[PDB]
Amino acid sequence: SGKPVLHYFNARGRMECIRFLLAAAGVEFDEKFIQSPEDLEKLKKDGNLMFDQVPMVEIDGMKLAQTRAILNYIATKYDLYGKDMKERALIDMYSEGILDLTEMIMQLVICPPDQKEAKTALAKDRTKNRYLPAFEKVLKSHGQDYLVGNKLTRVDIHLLELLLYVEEFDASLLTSFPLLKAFKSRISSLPNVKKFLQPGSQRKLPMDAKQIEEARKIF
Amino acid sequence: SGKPVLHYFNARGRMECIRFLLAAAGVEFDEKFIQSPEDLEKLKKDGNLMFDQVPMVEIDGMKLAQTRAILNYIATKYDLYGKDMKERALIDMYSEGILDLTEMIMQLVICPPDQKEAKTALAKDRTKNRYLPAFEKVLKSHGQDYLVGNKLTRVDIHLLELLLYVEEFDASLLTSFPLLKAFKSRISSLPNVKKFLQPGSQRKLPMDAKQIEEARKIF
Ligand SMILES: N[C@@H](CCC(=O)N[C@@H](CS(=O)(=O)O)C(=O)NCC(=O)O)C(=O)O
Ligand SMILES: N[C@@H](CCC(=O)N[C@@H](CS(=O)(=O)O)C(=O)NCC(=O)O)C(=O)O
Repeated sequence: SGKPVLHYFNARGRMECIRFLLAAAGVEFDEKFIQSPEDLEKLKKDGNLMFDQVPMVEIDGMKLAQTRAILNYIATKYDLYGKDMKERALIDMYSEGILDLTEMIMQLVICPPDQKEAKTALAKDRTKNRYLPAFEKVLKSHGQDYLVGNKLTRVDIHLLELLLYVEEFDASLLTSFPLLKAFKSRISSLPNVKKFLQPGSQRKLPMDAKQIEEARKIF
Repeated sequence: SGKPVLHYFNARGRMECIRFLLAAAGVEFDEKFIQSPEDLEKLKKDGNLMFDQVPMVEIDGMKLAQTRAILNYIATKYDLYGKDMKERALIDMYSEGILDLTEMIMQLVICPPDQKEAKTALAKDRTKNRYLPAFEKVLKSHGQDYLVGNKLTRVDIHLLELLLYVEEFDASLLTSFPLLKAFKSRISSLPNVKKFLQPGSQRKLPMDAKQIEEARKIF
């Protein structure tokens, strides 16, 4: 089989979603954490990062970089990419909006302190008046347990991850989304997911303060 | 067949790549240009933008939003997405780095004037010391006319588009990349592409000044 090698900083960043996807597929993986600028330079020196950047996953003989390229690949091979040409349109259109808000939130602990409060208000607004209603809409439309195809797919995992971050951001934002709430429980309960959520796994912690400082050396 | 409907501002923005892809596939499309905040509000009011945003293409009965979702869909249906599960890894990993630099350049005519010169220097550096060598590497590795699978795919089109923007940015940056140069000629010469490049097509003009101002009302 071969255990994929993920290269990244000891942080969620962009690799987090990849970690989540792999674990959900029940595929064990090895990681090499970039801990020093040296590590990174050495990494680049090897000529294995197509654009001198990470994420980069060694898998099936490829040195696949680019978050979406990696995820996309993993999704197909582990049948987490739906049944056909239209389901993926849905999955695709559902994952990107999920990526959007994710970044939106990320920014919060990265922006000029002078403007945090305002960005946060926007993020909350967006979260509850744009994103959540959208996904909730999707669930309410078919009443089935999975977002697409009534079969587990990558967005289900992606949605879970986002919901977990929204819960870390402002938990009250999720209290008016029943099906989403229920969804979170369901997906979280999946054996693979549960294991990953259990402490002692490759899931990385949220950043800020402690992590903000460590970023101020390499990330 | 049905002619897809693309909703967007009268600008390249994020839809440009979609326009390029469609034309390359020889698929005619209709567009409804967002010309007034009203237009946009009305557009949103209809409840057809999953996240209240555009790009959004009506196609095959879907109101598909999300740039990458749309492109991805178009690529598969018009067989511009390679032969298999590994070629797309390549295509994927090649399109995103192409999207990266694109945005990088975009920023130039959007950043605080105080810092343009510096960002531009970085963009030029990146262009010629990171991106171009990468794609050039890909071409030099197999000597065939297409980047992947020796068959025309979406990245070929995406690469062309980027090269055209790099040519608009700083043409001298392309003079040390033979195969890229040749590639540009080849792809540009493709009947579908040529037509699109010919004036009087749906290809949008670059922004700034004239366009900067018009953005200051809606975009
Ligand atoms: N589009 C890339 C972005 C990757 C990226 O920006 N990588 C950064 C690090 S981080 O922002 O993700 O932390 C990097 O490797 N930068 C190092 C370099 O470019 O030399 C992706 O999604 O994979
Ligand atoms: N991730 C989306 C981004 C789309 C986006 O940001 N759309 C903006 C307009 S633009 O930045 O592309 O010009 C929008 O519709 N904003 C209106 C709104 O959000 O209400 C995509 O790639 O499709």
